[PDB]
Amino acid sequence: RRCLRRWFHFWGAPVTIFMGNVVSYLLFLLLFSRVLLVDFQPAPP
Amino acid sequence: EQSWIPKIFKKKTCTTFIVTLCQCGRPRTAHPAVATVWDSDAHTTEKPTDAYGELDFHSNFLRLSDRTDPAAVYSLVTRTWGFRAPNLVVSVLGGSGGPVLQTWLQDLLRRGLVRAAQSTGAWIVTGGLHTGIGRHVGVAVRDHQMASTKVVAMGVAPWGVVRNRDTLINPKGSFPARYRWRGDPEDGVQFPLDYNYSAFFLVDDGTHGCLGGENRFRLRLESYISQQKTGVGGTGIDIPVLLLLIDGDEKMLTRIENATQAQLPCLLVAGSGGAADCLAETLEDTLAPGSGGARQGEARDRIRRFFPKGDLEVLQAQVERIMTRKELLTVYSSEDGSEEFETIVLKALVKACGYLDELRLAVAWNRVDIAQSELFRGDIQWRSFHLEASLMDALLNDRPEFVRLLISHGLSLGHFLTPMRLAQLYSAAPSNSLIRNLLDQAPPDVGHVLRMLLGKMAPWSDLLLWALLLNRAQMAMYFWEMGSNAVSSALGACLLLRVMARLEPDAEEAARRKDLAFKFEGMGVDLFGECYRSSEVRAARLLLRRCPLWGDATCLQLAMQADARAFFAQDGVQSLLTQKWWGDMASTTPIWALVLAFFCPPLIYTRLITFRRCLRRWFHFWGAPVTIFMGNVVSYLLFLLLFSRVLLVDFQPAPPGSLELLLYFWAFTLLCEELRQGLSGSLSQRLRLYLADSWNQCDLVALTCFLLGVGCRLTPGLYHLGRTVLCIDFMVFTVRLLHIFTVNKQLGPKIVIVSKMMKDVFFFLFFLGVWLVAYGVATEGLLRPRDSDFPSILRRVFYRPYLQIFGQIPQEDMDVALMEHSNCSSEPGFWAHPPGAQAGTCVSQYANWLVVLLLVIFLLVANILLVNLLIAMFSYTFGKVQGNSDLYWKAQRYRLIREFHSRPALAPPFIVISHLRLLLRKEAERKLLTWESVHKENFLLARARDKRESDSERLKRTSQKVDLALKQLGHIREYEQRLKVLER
Amino acid sequence: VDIAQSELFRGDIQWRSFHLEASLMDALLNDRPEFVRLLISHGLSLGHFLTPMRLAQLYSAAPSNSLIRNLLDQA
Amino acid sequence: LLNRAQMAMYFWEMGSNAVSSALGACLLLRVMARLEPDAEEAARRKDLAFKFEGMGVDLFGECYRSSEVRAARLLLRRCPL
Amino acid sequence: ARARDKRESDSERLKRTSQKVDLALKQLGHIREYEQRLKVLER
Repeated sequence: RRCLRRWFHFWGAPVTIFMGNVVSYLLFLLLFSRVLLVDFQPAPP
Repeated sequence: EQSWIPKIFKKKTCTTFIVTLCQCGRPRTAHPAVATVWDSDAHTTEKPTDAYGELDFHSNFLRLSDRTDPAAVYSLVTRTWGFRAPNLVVSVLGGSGGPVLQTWLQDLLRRGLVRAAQSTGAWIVTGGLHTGIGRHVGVAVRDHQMASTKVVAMGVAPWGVVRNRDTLINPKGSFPARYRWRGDPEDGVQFPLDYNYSAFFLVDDGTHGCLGGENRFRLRLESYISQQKTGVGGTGIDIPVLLLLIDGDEKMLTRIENATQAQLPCLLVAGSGGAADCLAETLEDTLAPGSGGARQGEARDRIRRFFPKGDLEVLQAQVERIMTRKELLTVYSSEDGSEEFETIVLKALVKACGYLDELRLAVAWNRVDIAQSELFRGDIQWRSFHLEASLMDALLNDRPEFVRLLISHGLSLGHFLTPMRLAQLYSAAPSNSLIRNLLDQAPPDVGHVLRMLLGKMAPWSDLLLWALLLNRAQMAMYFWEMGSNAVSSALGACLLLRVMARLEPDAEEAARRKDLAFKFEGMGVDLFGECYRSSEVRAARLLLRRCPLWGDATCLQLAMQADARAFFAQDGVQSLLTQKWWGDMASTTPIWALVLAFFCPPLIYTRLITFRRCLRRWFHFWGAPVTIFMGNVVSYLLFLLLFSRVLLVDFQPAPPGSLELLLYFWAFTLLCEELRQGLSGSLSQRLRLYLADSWNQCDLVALTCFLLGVGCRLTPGLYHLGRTVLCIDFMVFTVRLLHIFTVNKQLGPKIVIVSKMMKDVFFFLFFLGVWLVAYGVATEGLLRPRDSDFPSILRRVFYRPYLQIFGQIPQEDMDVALMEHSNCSSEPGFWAHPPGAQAGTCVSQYANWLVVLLLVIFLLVANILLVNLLIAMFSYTFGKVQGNSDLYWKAQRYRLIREFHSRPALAPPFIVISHLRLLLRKEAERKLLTWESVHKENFLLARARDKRESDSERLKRTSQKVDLALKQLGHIREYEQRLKVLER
Repeated sequence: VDIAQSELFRGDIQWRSFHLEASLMDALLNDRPEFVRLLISHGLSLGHFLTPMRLAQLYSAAPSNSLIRNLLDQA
Repeated sequence: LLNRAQMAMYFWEMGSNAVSSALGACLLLRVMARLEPDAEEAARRKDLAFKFEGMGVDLFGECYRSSEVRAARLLLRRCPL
Repeated sequence: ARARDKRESDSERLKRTSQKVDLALKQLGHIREYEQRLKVLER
């Protein structure tokens, strides 16, 4: 399918993989910060 | 590439056979089962060829039948095989009995023939075999090529004589080919192909070996090639084809007779041997007396040629037929080995033709020296049409050396250039070219093309325009030197080349146009510099004058639109711009003097400012761009002061007072002035250009927030939001003071450099942002404050670490040793109470030595390492971009000065009056051109003299002179030795 | 090289295929870049010249304790 | 392999693959330079490698400016030799 | 192009001029010997 080929072309490009990883890493740091500052407690995780 | 070759070219097989051994040469047993006197047409059948391909010893080869149309062959060589069209074809005949030739003969081939063929880009068509004259030509080509530090030679050989025919046979095609020319057996039945030749034509006649089967095809090919025209279609002359004969035999006299019947010049080498000197002596007889001359030919045939066929009258009859067309025959005068081949060829060609002209032949080849000698011949008189026809050939074929020489020999360009002549020149656009496509979209109709490119903005001017469009760099160079307008033409050429460079589909071509544009821009700089230093006043009149030929626009307009930064960077242009900046007042007027006159209008009539007469002086002062700039600067500062007073004091929730209404009216006139600039600077296209500029974007933002803020303050519930927008709005308005002061020479370059520094700032922010997140979160996580409110967390993570860079370190908020210990929190651990309000109610004491350590590391990395790194990057960037930024501002200076010239003289607070007024609504020139032209010739002469006196040119001239000494010395040695032997 | 150039340029003298082949090895083994260029330009077929026996001799020219020689010995 | 700089120069000019050969020659010379016991010889191999790398730069630059598309196909193509 | 640039370089032209001058000197020396011998023989 031409639509499927275009879909894989966009998400298979190195730049979009780089952008996807950068966005994911920033979200990971935000989750890490939220857990450390607030969600961390002596209670079980 | 190989698909159509078997389709059009037909190989020939024996088919029916007549005899064991057939008369066709094939074995009688080795024949098809279907198989008086053997006939090539009757006894053979035609099948698609199976030997086409490229040889590797790369050289091309092909198998073709004798009865083949030469037109298909010529198209294959010129287009498919990539060989260039020949400017000359030398058909080197020759029997050359014995593997070794006379020393002068081999000298003539290597020094006279091959050198001439390489110089004129000619073709050499001999038998493509390692025997006879073919080997001697091949070694001559190889010997010259090695010593030259490539000649194109074609070989026409009969199939059935080539050694190792089988390895070449491949019906699909053999693009790589393996051949063996070092075969151990040595027999005269078959010969190998010569490795020096570039292309081969294995003519097939269904024979397993014979000589002379390719003569019919070879003669047809030479005759057809002589019918083609040299270069750019039919404009050029017919391709000259001549036959060179060395020695020979009885069969070769038949070849000469056939060539003359085909109207082909023949060049006979005197003293070569039999079948060549026989015709040379016959030509030497010329108008021999009738008595005692008839028997001379018969005796000469027996004397020169071999005894067989001498008694037979066919030889004498054939020679008699040869002399019937003796106008085509010339004899190579030995002249003790003249080796001056090209001149003898020219004499042979012009004599044979009896239209073709000697000058056209020189233009057809790339030999300027031949044309120089022909033109310098005082005895020969040249007609006007002789120069006119030759000049077109140089112009169409892009020969800059010839057109310069032809013009210098008293050629009237005015009568030469005609609309029919001009149409042919523009028809020379090569295939898919930018000019060709524009002409197709657009009689040449060139005027329509120029208007679309430039946008509405003398034979020499037309030729310069033609050369620029076709990207003939050297031709455009020559035409500019002979033009009347030069400074405007140089800038106009730059605009045309640069705008067409943006439209170039090929990146390689666009580089050439940009390269040529840089040359034209430089010469406009050098020429104006020479003109300026002689007379500043006359040079100024040159720039502001309107050149009617280009667009009736000044040179400054052309330079500004062509982005000629180098043209604006010279002192002459900058000094003129400063003079236009000050208007009628002198450029040396002190700034403080201008300020005093501005505040005191009566002072302008006194003598402190140097320039109805009183009314004219009044309008001169207030109409000058500098006073308009000063009036706008003073008005803008007053606007900011009024804006500040309204914001800080006069702003109230009550309906607007008198001062606020004045501010609204003041801002309204500012919007009108900004709108007026955008309108006059294609409504849709103008709006796109206006929004593109970054400075216009901030201006649009500034007025947008003002409209939003004013609306909010009038709404009863949005008073607080109204002030907040205006407070930010004042920031945008104050920033615009930088844009206003871009014109000033002291602050202009510096403001432009600041923009180039933004890349370094963004890197510092990214590095600082990463470090702030890492340190801020870790410190907050270790402290674990009990407030933990989201705004409070953000402040302690980003705001507090940020302020520590600038010396605000709250030790009492992060150090346990400073705060007091308390049991505030019920959660297990040890806690201390910070004294700060936003530091949190309590913080953990568990590992505060790490919190202190992190602060030490943070201060080192941020306050020292990061800040000092940015200083290093700022210093490096400032040094790099200093030169380019200065050039950019200098180019931009003219646009800013011109903009202030069109602005109303009234201040923005009073500009509503001017806006309302805007609504409801020679012999000296020729002398200036002559003065410009005189400086151009002096500038060009100095450039030529410097090149001639350059060390490289003296070395070149000494080398050539030494060559002439060597030729003279060698002649002396030969002459002295011969004379000494003769006198002994 | 000039002597070889004059000898090769002599049109009267005819050179056999093995005459060029034997000479070309001598230039190759003795590291004479000027000669091999000249010999190749005079219609020498490199395809027939290079043989595994011919190739073996070329690699045998590694000078005494050389890096290639030690690697060949280990191989 | 025998570090004949001028001979390796001539053979590269007559070869079919040139851009790949120039880079391949650089890899071979540099890797064998690391294995050289003599420091003087290792310098000569590194010197010859720099010459081959430059010509690969000059040759590709000439190829690129004529046709970017064809030059691109040259780099990503696999050289079997 | 590389070969042509080297050939047209100033150093190469100087080298070629030097060799050509040498060939002139050899030719000139032969002329002097030949002219003197012929003049003596013809006298």
